[PDB]
Amino acid sequence: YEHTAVMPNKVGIPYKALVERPGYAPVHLQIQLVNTRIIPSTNLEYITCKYKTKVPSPVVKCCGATQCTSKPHPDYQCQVFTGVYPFMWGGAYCFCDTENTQMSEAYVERSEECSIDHAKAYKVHTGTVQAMVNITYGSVSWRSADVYVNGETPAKIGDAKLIIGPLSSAWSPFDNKVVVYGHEVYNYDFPEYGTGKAGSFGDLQSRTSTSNDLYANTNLKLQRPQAGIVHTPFTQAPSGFERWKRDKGAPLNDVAPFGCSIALEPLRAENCAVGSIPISIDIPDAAFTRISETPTVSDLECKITECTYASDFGGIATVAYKSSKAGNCPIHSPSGVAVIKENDVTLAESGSFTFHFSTANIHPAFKLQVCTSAVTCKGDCKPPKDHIVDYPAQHTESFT
Amino acid sequence: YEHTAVMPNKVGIPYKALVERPGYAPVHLQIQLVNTRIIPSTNLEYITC
Repeated sequence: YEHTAVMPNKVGIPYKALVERPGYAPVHLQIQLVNTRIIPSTNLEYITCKYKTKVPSPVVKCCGATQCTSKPHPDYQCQVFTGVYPFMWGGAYCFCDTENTQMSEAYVERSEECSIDHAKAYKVHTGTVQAMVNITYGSVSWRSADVYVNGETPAKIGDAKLIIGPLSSAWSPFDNKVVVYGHEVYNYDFPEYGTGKAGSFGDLQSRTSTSNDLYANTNLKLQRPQAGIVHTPFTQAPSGFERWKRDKGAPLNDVAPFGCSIALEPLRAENCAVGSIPISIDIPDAAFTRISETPTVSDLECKITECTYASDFGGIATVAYKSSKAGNCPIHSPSGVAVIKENDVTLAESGSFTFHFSTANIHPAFKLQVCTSAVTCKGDCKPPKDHIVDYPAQHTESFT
Repeated sequence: YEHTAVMPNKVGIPYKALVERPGYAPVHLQIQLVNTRIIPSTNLEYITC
């Protein structure tokens, strides 16, 4: 009875399949893939952020030169300068007039915002998708368990053992190269660590926040201070993190395909509705009811009464139930034409009980399996009027 | 279900149409045009006496 089932990847709607175990009473499913969070394999390549030209205070030798050296600070720009007369609080102070030397030095450093407000590149591989699958199973009526997709993983949470996927729809909405910012995720071809052109994205490129080493192509060019005054002309491109916040591109949670949402959290891409998942469950046999205890319902009749050719469960149909015992009777349309809101219907001794459903074909000729009794609920449906609210329960469009 | 209906202009009698909304139970109308007062556009030109 290990109920294999191909199953559409779509998040917010149950998939009430039916266990046709030969010998005992069938049992309905209710498989709602409440989430499709993905979490691909990734690598933190480098944080970037806007620089801060945290200038070390220049040297001023008063009569003669002060040769600079290339200190190992990131992008340590330093250039000796002569021909000053530095006004500092008493007019000038160095008594020479051309031998007055000024050595300006400036290096690039991570902002304090780099720790917290920072873009973040990644080389993104495929990884392994997940889900908090609820099944309000059978008469168990509950399990809300986190699972995987790889087609040999069980998750014995509740009582049922369930194996999912691998899904066929391998579209990772993440590209190979991704930039990430706070919550807005950008599938951007970041240039690389160690290379980013100044002004362009990644002018600062630190491996992480702690990493004292980095790559700072900022085109930081010191110029001589003017007219014998102490200061430090640092001529520099404002960061490619400054832009990339107001001349950027749009976020993947606003431009992705096939229906995904995003988080700066394990780097999941939630709820990506695409393709199918070959899902298979091993039910606990204890949860089964033996066949000789559920009422046999045959010699019945089914008919629509007001079929709504729609998404919400507007389709209805009375069923002239013709039972033997009285009790519950799980139901399902093995044809995917009709999706039913009721998993189970209570029965007195051969009464009648309408259920709700939804279809996509004008003439819904769908079988209905009322606990081992098939029936065609043939009829005709009506279009609605009022179509602006969230996503459907029908999801069965085909040739009609 | 915005129930369009051509409807005879006649005052003192209801017009009990029926709402055939696909999906829910229909509902009857009872439209009685109790009055057809007109009030055209006019102009006081002159009193006489």
